[PDB]
Amino acid sequence: LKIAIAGANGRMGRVLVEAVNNHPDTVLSGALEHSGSEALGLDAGYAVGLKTGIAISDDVDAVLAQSDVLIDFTRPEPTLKHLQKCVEKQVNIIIGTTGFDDTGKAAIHTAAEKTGIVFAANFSVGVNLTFHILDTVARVLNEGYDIEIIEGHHRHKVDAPSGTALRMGEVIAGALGRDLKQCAVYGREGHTGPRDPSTIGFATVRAGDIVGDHTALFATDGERVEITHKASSRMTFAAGAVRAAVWVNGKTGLYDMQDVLGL
Amino acid sequence: PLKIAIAGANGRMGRVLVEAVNNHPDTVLSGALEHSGSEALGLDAGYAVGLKTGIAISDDVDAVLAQSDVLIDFTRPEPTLKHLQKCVEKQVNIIIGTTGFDDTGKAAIHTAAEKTGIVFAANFSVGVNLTFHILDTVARVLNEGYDIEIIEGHHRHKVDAPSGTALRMGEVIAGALGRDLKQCAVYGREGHTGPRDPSTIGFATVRAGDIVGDHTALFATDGERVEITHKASSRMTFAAGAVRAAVWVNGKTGLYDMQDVLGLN
Amino acid sequence: TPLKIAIAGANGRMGRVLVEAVNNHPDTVLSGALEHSGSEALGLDAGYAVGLKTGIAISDDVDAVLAQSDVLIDFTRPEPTLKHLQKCVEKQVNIIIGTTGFDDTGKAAIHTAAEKTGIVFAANFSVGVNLTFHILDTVARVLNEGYDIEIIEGHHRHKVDAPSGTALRMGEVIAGALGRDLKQCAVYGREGHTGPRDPSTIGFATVRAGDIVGDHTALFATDGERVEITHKASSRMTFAAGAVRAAVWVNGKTGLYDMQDVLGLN
Amino acid sequence: TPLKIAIAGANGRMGRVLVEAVNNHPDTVLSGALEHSGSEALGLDAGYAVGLKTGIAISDDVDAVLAQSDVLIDFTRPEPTLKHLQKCVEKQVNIIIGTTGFDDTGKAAIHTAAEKTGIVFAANFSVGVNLTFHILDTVARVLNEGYDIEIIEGHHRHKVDAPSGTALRMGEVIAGALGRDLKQCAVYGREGHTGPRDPSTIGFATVRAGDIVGDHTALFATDGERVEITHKASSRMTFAAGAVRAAVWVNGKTGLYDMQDVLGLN
Repeated sequence: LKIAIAGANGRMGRVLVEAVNNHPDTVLSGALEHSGSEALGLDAGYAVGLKTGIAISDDVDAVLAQSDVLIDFTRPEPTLKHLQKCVEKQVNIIIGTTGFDDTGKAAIHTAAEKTGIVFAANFSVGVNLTFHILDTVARVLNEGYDIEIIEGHHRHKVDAPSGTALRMGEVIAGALGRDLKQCAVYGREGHTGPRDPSTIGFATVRAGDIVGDHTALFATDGERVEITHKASSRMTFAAGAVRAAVWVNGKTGLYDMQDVLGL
Repeated sequence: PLKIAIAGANGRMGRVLVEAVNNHPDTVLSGALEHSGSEALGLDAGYAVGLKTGIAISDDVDAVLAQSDVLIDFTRPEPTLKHLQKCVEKQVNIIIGTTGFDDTGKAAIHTAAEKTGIVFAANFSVGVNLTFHILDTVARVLNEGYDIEIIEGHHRHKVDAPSGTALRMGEVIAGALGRDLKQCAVYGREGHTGPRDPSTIGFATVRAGDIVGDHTALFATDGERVEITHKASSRMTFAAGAVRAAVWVNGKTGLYDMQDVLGLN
Repeated sequence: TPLKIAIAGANGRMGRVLVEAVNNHPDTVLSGALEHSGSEALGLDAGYAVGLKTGIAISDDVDAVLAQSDVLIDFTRPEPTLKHLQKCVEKQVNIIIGTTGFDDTGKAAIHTAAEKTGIVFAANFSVGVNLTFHILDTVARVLNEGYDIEIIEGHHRHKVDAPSGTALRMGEVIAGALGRDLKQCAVYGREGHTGPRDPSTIGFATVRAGDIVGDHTALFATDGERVEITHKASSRMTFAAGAVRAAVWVNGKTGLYDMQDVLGLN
Repeated sequence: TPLKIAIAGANGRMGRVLVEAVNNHPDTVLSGALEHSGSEALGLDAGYAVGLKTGIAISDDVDAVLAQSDVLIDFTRPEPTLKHLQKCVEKQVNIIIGTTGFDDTGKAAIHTAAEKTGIVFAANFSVGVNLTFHILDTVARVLNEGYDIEIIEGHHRHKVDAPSGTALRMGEVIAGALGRDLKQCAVYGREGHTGPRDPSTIGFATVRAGDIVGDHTALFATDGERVEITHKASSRMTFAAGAVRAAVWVNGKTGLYDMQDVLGLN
């Protein structure tokens, strides 16, 4: 199966090149980038230490006609432009880009009538499984358990808490009939007093080169239940994106990552 | 508010059950049994736990069960089977946390369950029973290319390795992946082991200090790790589950277990 | 031959664990069990609620009990402790002070009493927490360039202050070793666009949940590795066992000491 | 001002991280990049894959790297390193030797070469692992009565030997401090009725899974608490950062040293 990778020289895109090689039902077809990046006219797998056999291109027109699926983990605005050409050639698209416009969301809904799209904020199999299970854990442990979300990332991370940590909070709040904006706590200083049963606490660590560590804690008199996900590199997201690409065998419509996983 | 009797009220596990009944909003302590010739007969049930329950520690099974909706029993098989017959007689429900019944004893509980409501379970922790359920889901989703390890920690006095819990976790994961536990389990690694076989379910056991019971199921692949963890802080884990089972079964007939109590059917 | 130990506040939560700690230690025996007069527990055996037959009755007679004792262990309040301290000086008995919240006048009275008796006065009696403070000094000095420092901490829901006295003291040891000021460089939570982390920052992440006795971790992180120094308390026995060890240690000594002296880390 | 550092085997996995380590240190500068005789990447920029512009073409000519360099870092095999050492001694240059598993003749060759030049020869280059070994000595001596010792270790699925060289070395430091023999008191697994654990046992729990670089924890446990000392490796940068630090440290020394000397732990 022929897969194209957008932003092929960027940090995420190089891992996607390795992910296509690792997966058997897949082989590498395209490699797009920005018009003007030094990337152009080099082997896609040269960064990772393979012989890709394909040149990094800046031809959205040419490349999409050969490839069956496109994967995009780039900046949001070029993605809508990439989406438009992908509709035309009857080609599937996996959208990894997050932090997206409200009018932009409607463009993907409309584009889903023409071809198959898997739209998700996080592409890890483990993180998506964690979201599902937190729903079950929250419902069973719904009286007398204190909920905390502990999270660790590298020193360069700008936003706290992560999109993942907040999404974990939304699943737990939604299952317990709470509002996250009303009952979240992001830090503790001084006499925080007795903890309110309704609170969902967020403890955030920013240090070193941590890829992304997330734990959801449920605590009561007698026990603690912890659901933890730990990312070792960006390969976690790439492996899930390639799996989502395999999953769309000509399918049409919009899918969450929960659909590929069967949840 | 539901009236609860505690068997073995002066024992370590009975004292935690007195606190568990107090802590729960829907329950109140109505009786506290101990054997005849206990040094604690006549004393308030909460004497060593800072509570004035207003209930004297008794050996009168007849009088105490007449004032009670549910009996919670973590004692021994012979006294439990004796309590079970008086529970059938009075129409009291019974939470059986006692272990080591034979096949005759188990049959007696099955027969008694036609007349009254029973929750009979090997483990009463809410979190451990929930963990068993989730591992089934986690194993099926992560069934290709994830290495499975069960890490476990207990106090120095623990005789069996791995724990009943750790082995039961292994059985749920093996059963979901179509593997056989006897043939693919590994309990240690020493020397030149070689590369790990994908099919192996490894067990790492820690025996140290005063650890009540720490269990983790690890799923690892290239790129990530998923850990499902349970940590027990004291005996309150089992008491709080038993009190929840008492609330659940009130006014029912039949035999149930923790899977029924937590709605995981 | 055995060391004779008296326990103040013997019916309180801390006093009950100290009765077990004195029993557990091979070369100590319980000699007395004090409580205030009009306690509900006067007359009863010291071990009544912990399953022991110690053979000593819970008393309110400070004079009579200290006459039969080598050491007193006191985790009560400052006014009763200062009253006990005066009787300890009079009867030539050592004292282990686990009590907090003294005045400067109370603190001066402990210094003066230490000319005449042996005293171990410490904020924390855990062996492992006191050891942790010491090694963080070494770890901070070696890992002084390019390591981000975070202090992660977890306690039960009823705990009032964040971060704990322990967590802040960990921060003070690390800041002191790196020539930083904790008031200037601490961060207690993160929300929104925090930006990139400043190299000087000492971050504090605090968890409040369930019945956690006290979990503390000091994290040192850089490109390539992570070093974690962690202490986990399972119960109050951590403090009791250290206090009993301080009692054994100070026997036959005079002067003022702390846990650093008991553990040989000075 | 900055120190001139040369890198051997710059296209190999370890050398790529070393190029990034040389940049990331503020007062070190890349001077050269040596490679084996007749490599497939001569002529290309040294930081060609590691993402920065070194301005240096990859060479396989010993001469350029030996000259106009203050220090050489070598993580190759026994054969090339002894040949590099001969040229390094001749040109008055320091060397950081990161190769492991020397021959007995090769170890003697390093000893006499250290009479003319500065050498840092060490089995592990991680700052955190070497610091862990030091601290375990202190922790074991303080926690020598009534604490159960366990060593928990986790590595990737491809790791052949259990436990790791690091895990066993941790065990040797703890055993040596407690006057125990590791061969006599180690336990590597538990199955069946293990019974109530012997106080003298040092247990080893080994995890083999996924892509774990190397996680090591030393646990000390008693009634009431737990002390954990943990080291976690994120990548090969762990070793590279220590090698560059060793290079800075040997900035005008002559002789044989190891990481204990670099970190001031004597």
